[PDB]
Amino acid sequence: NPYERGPDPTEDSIEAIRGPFSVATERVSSFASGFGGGTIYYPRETDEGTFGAVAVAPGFTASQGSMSWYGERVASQGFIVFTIDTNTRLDQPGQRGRQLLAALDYLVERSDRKVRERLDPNRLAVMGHSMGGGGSLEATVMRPSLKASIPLTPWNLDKTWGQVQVPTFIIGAELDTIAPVRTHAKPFYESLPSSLPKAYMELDGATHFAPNIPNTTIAKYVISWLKRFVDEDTRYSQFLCPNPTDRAIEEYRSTCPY
Repeated sequence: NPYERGPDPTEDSIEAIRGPFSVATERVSSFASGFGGGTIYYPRETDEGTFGAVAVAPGFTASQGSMSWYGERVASQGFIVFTIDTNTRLDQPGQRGRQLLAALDYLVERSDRKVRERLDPNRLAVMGHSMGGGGSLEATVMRPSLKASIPLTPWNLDKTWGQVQVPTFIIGAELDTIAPVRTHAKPFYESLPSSLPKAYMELDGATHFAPNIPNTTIAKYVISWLKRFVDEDTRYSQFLCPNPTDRAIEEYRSTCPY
């Protein structure tokens, strides 16, 4: 597999705060007109080849909604990670879908050579929080060529996602009152085709902003999902299938084995 990067993984390596790659950053004032800016995190080491990328959207203007902590922690595992600033307000999940794709298109078409020369533009993913998570779903319908989608405590009034063709990992928060798993995350998950590689992980005792605080249970499976699908890296299948049983997990659902 020519997309494999980094040492063979372990339970410890996917839980690591700091992965095997060193990380540099590129600040972007505006990645698309009207859509605001963000921070690009990327692996510095180039001897293993280029990397896939994930755009990461918030769902609030409040600092509580920041997605910054995903940046170094995921990039250091071998990804270009574009965290989208909270400043620009978006009130619809579809807009978040468009914003996610605009951030990816910046990486592919407009980025500085330090980023462009490290990027495989064929291997892109989306991830987002709240309406940004609804946006992750939206983006996969807008662009079926995406390799992976991770809706975090997602919010969307549209409950049907049977046309999604992108491997999708939904993370829910048991006690969430803003995007309750009963009416958002779980219906979204169950509507995804049984033929799609998909998973649902619910965090025991967690509330809506759980994804905005460093969380090892979130990180280890976000990393594993991106590895398995952005890099086609079956070294990471072991962590995804059969269903994880981490103590922090209230429930896990999947279409394992993939």
